[PDB]
Order: sequence, then structure tokens, then C-alpha cells
Amino acid sequence: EKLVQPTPLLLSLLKSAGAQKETFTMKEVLYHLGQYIMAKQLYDEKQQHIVHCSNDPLGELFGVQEFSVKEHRRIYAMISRNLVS
Ligand SMILES: CC(C)(C)C[C@@H]1N[C@@H](C(=O)Nc2ccc(C(N)=O)cc2)[C@H](c2cccc(Cl)c2F)[C@]12C(=O)Nc1cc(Cl)ccc12
Repeated sequence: EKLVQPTPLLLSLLKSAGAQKETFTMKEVLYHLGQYIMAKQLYDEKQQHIVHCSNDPLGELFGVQEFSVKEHRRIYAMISRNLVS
């Protein structure tokens, strides 16, 4: 029931992926980032479950060359870096 507010940088990525508003449930943020990841071809299905983002804006906001989509605690933390409230 908590609505979070992406920073301007993260918000721009979400909107490029099709997001329409300025605040979101965490589930919505994860959904739009999933769409962003697929749009930028950072993830290949049925391989190692790795997001490869070293050359993408996402890599900087998160701070990585890659991460596993199974590392959910880490992903929540990397998203949290990019929230206002
Ligand atoms: C990269 C794809 C697959 C397009 C989306 C990812 N699929 C979700 C996922 O967990 N995929 C997955 C795929 C395959 C297997 C397997 N074969 O064992 C296990 C897990 C993952 C996720 C869901 C819910 C909470 C979190 Cl924190 C999360 F990271 C997932 C998601 O739903 N959104 C999201 C956003 C970021 Cl930044 C990063 C990641 C996502």
C-alpha cells in the first residue's frame, strides 16, 4: 500500500518503457523496469538469468555491469537508491 516516487533519472527510464504516472507501487516499478530491460535487450531468456547493463543507463543507476534476476534483495536495494520517498 506504499507508493514510491522514482527520482528523475529512474522515472525517465520507466516512462521510456511505457509507464504513465509519477508514483508507483514497488510491484509496478519492477514491472516497468522489466519492460525496460526487455526493450533495451539487456536480458536473454532461458540462459543464465543475468541482466547485462554495463553500457546502459540502468547500469549506472544500479551501479553494476550485470546482476542476476534471482537476486531480489539486491534488486530492491538498487531500486531504493533511486527513490525519493
Ligand atoms: C528481467 C525480467 C525477467 C524481464 C524481469 C524479472 N523477472 C523477475 C524474476 O525473478 N525472474 C526470474 C526469471 C527466471 C528465474 C529462473 N529461471 O529460475 C527466476 C527469476 C524479476 C523480479 C520479480 C519480482 C521481484 C524482483 Cl526484486 C525481481 F527481480 C524481474 C521483474 O519481474 N522485474 C525486474 C526488474 C528488475 Cl530491475 C530486475 C529483475 C526483474
